[PDB]
Amino acid sequence: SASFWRAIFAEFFATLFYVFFGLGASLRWAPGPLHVLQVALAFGLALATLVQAVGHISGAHVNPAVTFAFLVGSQMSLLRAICYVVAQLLGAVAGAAVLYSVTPPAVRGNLALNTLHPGVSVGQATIVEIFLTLQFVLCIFATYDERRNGRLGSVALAVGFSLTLGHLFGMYYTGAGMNPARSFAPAILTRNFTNHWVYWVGPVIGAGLGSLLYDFLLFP
Amino acid sequence: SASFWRAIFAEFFATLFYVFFGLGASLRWAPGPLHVLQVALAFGLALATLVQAVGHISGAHVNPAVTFAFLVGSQMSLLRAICYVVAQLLGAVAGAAVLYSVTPPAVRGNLALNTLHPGVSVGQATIVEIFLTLQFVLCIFATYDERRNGRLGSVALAVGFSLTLGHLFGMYYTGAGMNPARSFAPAILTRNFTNHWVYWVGPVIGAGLGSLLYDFLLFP
Amino acid sequence: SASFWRAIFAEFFATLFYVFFGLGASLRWAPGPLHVLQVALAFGLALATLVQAVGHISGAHVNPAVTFAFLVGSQMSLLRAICYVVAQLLGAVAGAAVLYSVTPPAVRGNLALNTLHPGVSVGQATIVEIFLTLQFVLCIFATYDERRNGRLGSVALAVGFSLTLGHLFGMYYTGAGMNPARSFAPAILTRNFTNHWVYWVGPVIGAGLGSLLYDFLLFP
Amino acid sequence: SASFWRAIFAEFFATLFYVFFGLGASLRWAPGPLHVLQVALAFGLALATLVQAVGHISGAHVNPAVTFAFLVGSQMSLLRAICYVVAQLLGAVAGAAVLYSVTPPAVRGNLALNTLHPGVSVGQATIVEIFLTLQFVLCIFATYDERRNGRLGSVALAVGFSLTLGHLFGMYYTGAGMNPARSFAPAILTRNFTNHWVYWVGPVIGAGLGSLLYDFLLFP
Amino acid sequence: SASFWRAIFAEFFATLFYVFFGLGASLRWAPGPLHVLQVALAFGLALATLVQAVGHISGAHVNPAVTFAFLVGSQMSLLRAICYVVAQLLGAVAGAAVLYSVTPPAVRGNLALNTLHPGVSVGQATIVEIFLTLQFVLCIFATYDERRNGRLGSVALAVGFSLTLGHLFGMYYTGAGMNPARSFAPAILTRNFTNHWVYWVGPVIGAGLGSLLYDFLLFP
Amino acid sequence: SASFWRAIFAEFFATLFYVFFGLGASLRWAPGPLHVLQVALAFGLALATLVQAVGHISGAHVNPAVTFAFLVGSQMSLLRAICYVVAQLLGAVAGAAVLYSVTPPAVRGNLALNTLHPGVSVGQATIVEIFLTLQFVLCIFATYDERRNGRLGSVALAVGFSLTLGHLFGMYYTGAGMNPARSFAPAILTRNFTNHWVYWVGPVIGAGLGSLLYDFLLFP
Amino acid sequence: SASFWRAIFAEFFATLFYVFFGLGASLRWAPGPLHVLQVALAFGLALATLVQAVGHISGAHVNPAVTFAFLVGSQMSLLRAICYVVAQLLGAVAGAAVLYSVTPPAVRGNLALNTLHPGVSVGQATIVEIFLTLQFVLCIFATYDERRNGRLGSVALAVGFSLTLGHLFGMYYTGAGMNPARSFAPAILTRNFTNHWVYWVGPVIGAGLGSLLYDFLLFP
Amino acid sequence: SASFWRAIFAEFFATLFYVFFGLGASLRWAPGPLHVLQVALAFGLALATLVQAVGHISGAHVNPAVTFAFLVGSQMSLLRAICYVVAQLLGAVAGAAVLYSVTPPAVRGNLALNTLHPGVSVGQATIVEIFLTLQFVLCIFATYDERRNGRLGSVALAVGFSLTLGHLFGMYYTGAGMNPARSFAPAILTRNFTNHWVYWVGPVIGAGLGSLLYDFLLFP
Ligand SMILES: CCCCCCCCCCCCC/C=C\[C@@H](O)[C@H](COP(=O)([O-])OCC[N+](C)(C)C)NC(=O)CCCCCCCCCCCCCCC
Ligand SMILES: CCCCCCCCCCCCC/C=C\[C@@H](O)[C@H](COP(=O)([O-])OCC[N+](C)(C)C)NC(=O)CCCCCCCCCCCCCCC
Ligand SMILES: CCCCCCCCCCCCC/C=C\[C@@H](O)[C@H](COP(=O)([O-])OCC[N+](C)(C)C)NC(=O)CCCCCCCCCCCCCCC
Ligand SMILES: CCCCCCCCCCCCC/C=C\[C@@H](O)[C@H](COP(=O)([O-])OCC[N+](C)(C)C)NC(=O)CCCCCCCCCCCCCCC
Ligand SMILES: CCCCCCCCCCCCC/C=C\[C@@H](O)[C@H](COP(=O)([O-])OCC[N+](C)(C)C)NC(=O)CCCCCCCCCCCCCCC
Ligand SMILES: CCCCCCCCCCCCC/C=C\[C@@H](O)[C@H](COP(=O)([O-])OCC[N+](C)(C)C)NC(=O)CCCCCCCCCCCCCCC
Repeated sequence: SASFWRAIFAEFFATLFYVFFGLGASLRWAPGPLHVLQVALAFGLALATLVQAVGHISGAHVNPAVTFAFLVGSQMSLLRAICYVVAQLLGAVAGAAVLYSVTPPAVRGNLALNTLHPGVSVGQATIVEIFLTLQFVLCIFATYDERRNGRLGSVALAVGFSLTLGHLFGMYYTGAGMNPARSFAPAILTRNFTNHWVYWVGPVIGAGLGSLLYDFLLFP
Repeated sequence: SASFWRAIFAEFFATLFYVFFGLGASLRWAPGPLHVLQVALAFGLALATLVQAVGHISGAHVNPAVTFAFLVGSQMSLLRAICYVVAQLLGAVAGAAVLYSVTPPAVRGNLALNTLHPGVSVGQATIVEIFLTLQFVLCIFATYDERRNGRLGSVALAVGFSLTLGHLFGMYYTGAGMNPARSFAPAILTRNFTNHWVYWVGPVIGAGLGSLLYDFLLFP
Repeated sequence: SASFWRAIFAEFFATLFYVFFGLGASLRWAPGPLHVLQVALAFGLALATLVQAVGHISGAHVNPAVTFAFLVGSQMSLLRAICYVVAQLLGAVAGAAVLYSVTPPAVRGNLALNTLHPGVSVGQATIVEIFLTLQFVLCIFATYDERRNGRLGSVALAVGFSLTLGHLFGMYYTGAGMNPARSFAPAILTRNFTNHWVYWVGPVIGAGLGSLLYDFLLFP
Repeated sequence: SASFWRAIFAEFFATLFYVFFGLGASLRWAPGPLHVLQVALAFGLALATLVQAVGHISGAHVNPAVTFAFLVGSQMSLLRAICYVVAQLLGAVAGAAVLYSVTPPAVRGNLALNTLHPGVSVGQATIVEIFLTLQFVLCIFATYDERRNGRLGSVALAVGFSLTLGHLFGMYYTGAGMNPARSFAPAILTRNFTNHWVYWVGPVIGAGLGSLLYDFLLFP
Repeated sequence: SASFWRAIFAEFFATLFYVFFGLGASLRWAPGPLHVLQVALAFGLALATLVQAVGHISGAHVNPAVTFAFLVGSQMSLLRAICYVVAQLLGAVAGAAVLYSVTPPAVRGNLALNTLHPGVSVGQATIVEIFLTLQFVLCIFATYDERRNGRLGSVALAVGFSLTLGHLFGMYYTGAGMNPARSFAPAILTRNFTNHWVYWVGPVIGAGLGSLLYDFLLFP
Repeated sequence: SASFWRAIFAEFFATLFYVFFGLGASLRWAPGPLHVLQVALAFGLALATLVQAVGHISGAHVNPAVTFAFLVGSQMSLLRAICYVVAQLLGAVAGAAVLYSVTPPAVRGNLALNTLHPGVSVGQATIVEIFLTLQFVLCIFATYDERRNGRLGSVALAVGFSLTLGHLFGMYYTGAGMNPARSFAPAILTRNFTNHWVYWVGPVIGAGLGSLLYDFLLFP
Repeated sequence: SASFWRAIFAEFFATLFYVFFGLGASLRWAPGPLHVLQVALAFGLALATLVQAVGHISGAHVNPAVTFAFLVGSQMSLLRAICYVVAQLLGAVAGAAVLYSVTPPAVRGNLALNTLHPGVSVGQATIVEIFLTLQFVLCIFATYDERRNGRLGSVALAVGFSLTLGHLFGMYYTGAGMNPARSFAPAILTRNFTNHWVYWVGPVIGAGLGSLLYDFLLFP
Repeated sequence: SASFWRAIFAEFFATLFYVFFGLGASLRWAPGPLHVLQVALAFGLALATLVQAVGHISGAHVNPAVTFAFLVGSQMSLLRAICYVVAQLLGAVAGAAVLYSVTPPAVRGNLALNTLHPGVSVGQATIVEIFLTLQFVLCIFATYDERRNGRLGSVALAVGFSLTLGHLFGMYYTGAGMNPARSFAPAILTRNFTNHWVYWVGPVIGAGLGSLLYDFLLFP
């Protein structure tokens, strides 16, 4: 099972770097010009380079929702799916842990914790997180799919830009927590789980809907 | 006709998400730093991920002008063209409806309504909207074309960047309403159709000119 | 000679739109947040969509320097090279003319005229314009080249990003006038040719050096 | 050995332009809106166009760490590795020298010198520089690798975006000196080597770890 | 009645300049950095210089609410109060008329029309306008009062800063229309009276409450 | 005791408006350009107009620390001091209550709650709050003092600018909570008293030190 | 005539410093956040400190228009008026000359030359400059007037804030050239007198109207 | 000599707070929007509140140059002048020491050290520092002077605004180090005395020239 564990470490390392570079760029070094575009591209380019790296071996899910979507899409065994989520959660905490150690406390903040924007209820926040992950999973499933007569497009860049779009929209509502592991890492390290179920229920449903809309309403 | 209706739902869903993520990022959460670059990339990355998703099944037109261009380009029957526009219009309203329900009223604004900039007449606004959609259709037609000895380039990223360019230029004039469905959704939900014909006449002509310049003056 | 004139109109139209969307985004609608990144991507995405459109028929030079480089690179007859430059110059003026007609006079400014930054001498400005066009031509020649065992990369996106890089650097010095036609259009329409030779000598030399460094010091 | 020296000049020229356009965009023409996103894309698009140019002949390492990684990865002889580093260091100094000559002294500053952010110790700065170069080398090694059944993606754009990500994160800590040559050029020309070993130890270790994690823990 | 009419022209001219310089600075020449602080000081310094000019002859009310407050405070006859309001309304329209003639149409906008912010109901907007004018009248009444043993403070600067405070707070809600004449001028010249009663009911009540809280609960 | 209770209502109303206009301007309507200067002037101009209004009757303390300082300075009986603090606390809650009712929930946030900046310990935060209130009380005591041969200066403007200075410095550390009532109002209405003792211990000590440094080390 | 020449040197020195600190702050060190508020306060605080310095001896006119207004107001002999204008013009050139020598050429620009904004005709620019100087002279005449029963207000701060208001409004139109000497200094040192008569005709008329409106329609 | 030492402690404490609040606001918490206006008002309002506090007892010099000017102006004995400078220097170090202890190391930076801007030579920097302190001393001497028939103006606000003007202009050149004590405090605590003589020679000469221009060329 050498090819199995190498993918688990790939999911561990890539999620570590995804959270490290993702949360790190999200750290408010400045209350100055709008960080939304910078952070959105950071998460996107982070996912783009990691899919380009470990995408051929683990799929570069780096997201319990994404792993949940392939589990729903019947493209991964239950066991491997639990293995990825643990590796993603364990890696996300590690990435935010190293980030906590290298970042000065004045700019660590709440470690880029996904908090609900004022005026955004948990019901509205859940729907936003559903649609954020729905399009994201839809893009992943349509991009990772090998069934098409055409042959064009970069996989890592298309999926990363879908994540960038999710942050260009969702950062104002929920901080764009389209990744339960990315949401779990600052919560576990700051002892703040306020409305944290939104960042699990939302993306998981959005992953399931994106896994279902594609498999039976877009490409049977 | 299973392959027919699946494309209609694809045009419905993708236009829904195109307007949801497009108008949502356009919502002025802040009168702060310039949102033009953020919104332009949002619309572009929104169209990029949707072409990457439903582009193989419906073409990912998500634009009555774009559907009008292929109708002019004789690459789609009249019936299917009317089906797409209804699906696009119905989907755009739905996307802006969900956006209205998840966005707090303080940041909904006019729901990112395409309004004419002061000092920009309806004649100047129409021309801007023509050239915005002309290059956009030109890019789509040159990108969706299968007739070339070369084999390179990502389809979804080229078309999305053409839409981004249109917003990098047209947002100052007309809000860059290169999509009558994207323009119809906030107008129907805010009861504001001021100069709304500009966002239909403009893109439709620009679509026809782009469909004609390509088919008979660029690639006969 | 049907295939000949269709490329001339392609060079005319694309340069028209290159200047229209390029200069238009460069128009200072606001002295607010830094426009450099917005304008740099605008010119780049403008060139990217135009190469994606008319690149298969005229090469999408839209630049007398670029046409000069292929003339130096012996990949185009003298006659066709003069035809392109006239079409580029004539198209650039037309693009800036339409832009002048659709843009309100309060935001037309000097029509995005390439002016030398204070403290930047004409000798320093020439060198900057040389290096701006040198890398730009180097990217074009390496990208348009068909001689390589590998097969990857998007042509239109690589060349457009090279132009974006040139504006990310050169806009502070000379406004990044890496295109004599783009520099000629506002000069002819504003009656301001101050230091205008810099935007011809600079890019032409940079085009020749880029055409020479590639053909005899990079890929013989 | 004609194919050998042509790669050395390629590493010399490309590093010259990498530092010229990289440091030049990093020059604080304005203490205004956040330059991080602009500079990050500048370095990335600079590396993207140079890989697109001289990548087929020298690999477009333009980085002693990257050359060190391939030396560790056993994909380059020791001799050629020393040749590249000298060409990179010599080219970086030349690029910053020309930049010094064309940039007015008021905006040269410290020539974009990689300085440690306050509150960031040399130990934290080293780790940040390790992870910056680790993912960067990981992306390069996974992208330059010819061993995969799939066939998609643009090489120059994936590696440049990895460098952009490194600056989107590392510019706040160390200025994102993921290139000892890019760090050596302003240090040698400003007589300021404060904490300069961090920008050599950091990237070199990060290059070795990225060269090792890929070759024996990701793709044996 | 020479001393009477000279005060009427003073109220006419000063309100003309108050609206001219007030609305003019409020004109969105740029969607860039936050204009709230600039506009708030503009209205304040406008009122400060006008009180310094015509304050000794008409009181420099330049506000139907302020004139209403002194009418409530029994410090002005009914007739003179109607004379001021007509002079203020007539002057405000004239000031916005000259501003319309000297400002290019691209930056006139809606002529700085006091519009209700999204999510701010007419009931909330009325209360904000009450408190804006309440403190403003309180400051005016306490400053114009001659009954105190102390002798210090600049009258024109204290009242202008109270108006500045009202815009520092109220511009986000209602545009800080603490002056029915300032609100009437763009409404009458743009044919837009949407929620215009809020900018009359609000300030008038706030003027009456400020005239009552001072005369019988602060200084009997 | 008519002159007694009228001062209590003055302390109630002015603190209500101080918190209403103070917290309201502090409400993050935009994560855009730096709000520090806007908020600092808002609190200052708020205190300036209120001292200009109710300063002759209650002293316009609107701050339990300021009332504590005069209690320490032996210029106010214990009873009246407790009366003011209750009126200030009761008024502050009322001001933030009305602000909560008129402000949309999307821009209410945490109601401008004084939170400690990351990296600022409670010991450092206390000292900052001491020095913020120390200079503030020093300015108040030196300004309210009637013992000097000179006769110049505006009282309300000098004290308000001292509060502005405190926010120009202290907003980055503790949000500049130089007023326990201003700090108590959002805490009691948001159920968040995290580190709230810092905003009481800090200002009270700073008030006592400022009351002591002036009375026995500056003006005996 | 010792008291005469000391006022001439006062007008020479103060205008020198008015232009030095005024134009210097207007020098675009950064195309970043809006400089209008910074420059407006700079000119205002510059005039405020100079009136506080040399106002008791020369009146601190530092403006040919202001000197023209007192010449119209019959408060100064013709001879002394010509003496001031020469001293102001000579001093303004000297102030901009020293500024030229101490400011690096990269940030000197056009030496803060009053240029007409695009879309602002010379007729509209003249009217703006009239109203800018009209209120400014009105404030000066009402502030320098000794005929009033009241006794309050700071002279230097009221006049400086009137100049600040003029720049808060006029900088977008004409750069707020309310001072022909301030407009003459960069024009004579840059050899650029384009539309320079606007900055003489405008302020002089505005000075005459302000000198007439005050003397015969405001305070006979 | 009780009245003597109380002024020394006043100069010690006020300079401590002047540097504490002055340098603290100058600390770059954010590389965002332009801090020049914020810092300029901070130093000004800091000096304004301190003159309002300890101005009646020590003069609130808080500046070795200002103390040097009164020593030149023959308004203070040599001994008292040395006493003030030691108290100012000792107090400045203490203020920056407390600031160092309360500010997190990530935002301490170089403790707001007055460094020369690139392209500004030590000769140009000296002249700028001369004119910065010259007008500042001129304002102080004209404001502290008791010889005038008029009676108006606030002393503390006029002098603080003169310091604000000096920072509105001088911060771009030298950081506006118009106070050798303010310049000495971060230099002694950061071990960085690069070009530190400029911040002593400059202000001292500017103080002497301002002390001489006033006493013998403005008010004999
Ligand atoms: C909060 C709690 C967190 C707890 C975190 C604990 C993480 C522990 C992770 C343990 C993973 C252990 C994996 C070990 C072996 C597996 O690979 C598994 C064993 O197989 P088997 O049953 O012995 O044989 C069947 C395979 N084959 C090919 C021989 C037929 N699969 C493989 O063979 C693949 C081997 C891949 C080896 C990669 C080794 C990397 C070592 C890096 C060391 C770095 C040290 C750094 C110190 C500072
Ligand atoms: C400031 C001064 C500016 C002056 C600008 C003047 C621009 C004038 C441009 C004139 C170009 C004229 C091109 C005419 C024909 C050429 O294509 C040339 C002729 O060839 P030949 O010698 O007759 O035959 C040998 C070819 N073949 C295939 C038949 C063997 N080549 C071709 O055949 C290719 C034909 C492509 C035709 C494209 C027609 C587009 C028409 C669009 C009209 C739009 C009107 C809009 C009004 C508002
Ligand atoms: C939309 C409709 C808008 C209509 C706007 C119409 C505005 C018309 C304003 C008319 C105001 C007329 C005021 C006329 C005289 C009053 O001063 C009134 C008369 O008094 P009485 O009954 O004759 O005598 C009892 C006074 N006394 C001292 C003699 C005992 N009071 C005075 O005496 C005060 C006189 C102040 C005169 C100021 C004259 C300024 C003239 C400026 C002309 C500018 C022309 C510009 C052309 C381009
Ligand atoms: C969370 C719990 C919050 C509880 C908040 C409760 C706040 C209740 C405040 C009650 C204050 C009551 C003050 C009443 C009278 C005092 O002025 C006190 C009595 O004196 P005495 O012992 O009867 O006579 C000795 C005085 N003299 C001159 C006659 C010799 N002092 C005075 O005389 C001064 C009178 C000042 C009266 C101001 C009346 C304002 C009324 C405004 C009503 C607004 C209603 C709005 C409804 C929507
Ligand atoms: C582009 C061409 C620019 C040309 C610029 C030329 C500027 C030349 C300015 C010359 C002003 C000359 C002023 C000379 C004297 C006047 O004060 C005039 C003479 O009066 P009178 O007729 O001799 O006597 C009747 C007066 N009293 C009291 C004695 C009864 N009035 C006075 O008395 C007031 C005297 C005030 C003297 C101030 C002297 C400052 C000297 C500063 C020197 C600095 C040198 C720096 C070198 C680097
Ligand atoms: C890096 C090296 C830094 C060294 C810093 C050392 C700073 C030391 C400062 C010492 C100042 C000593 C001042 C002592 C007394 C003077 O006031 C001097 C003596 O006069 P004389 O010769 O005894 O009598 C002639 C006066 N009279 C009226 C009685 C006729 N003048 C006075 O009388 C004015 C007295 C004012 C006293 C203010 C006492 C404040 C004490 C605050 C203590 C705070 C402790 C905090 C601990 C944490």
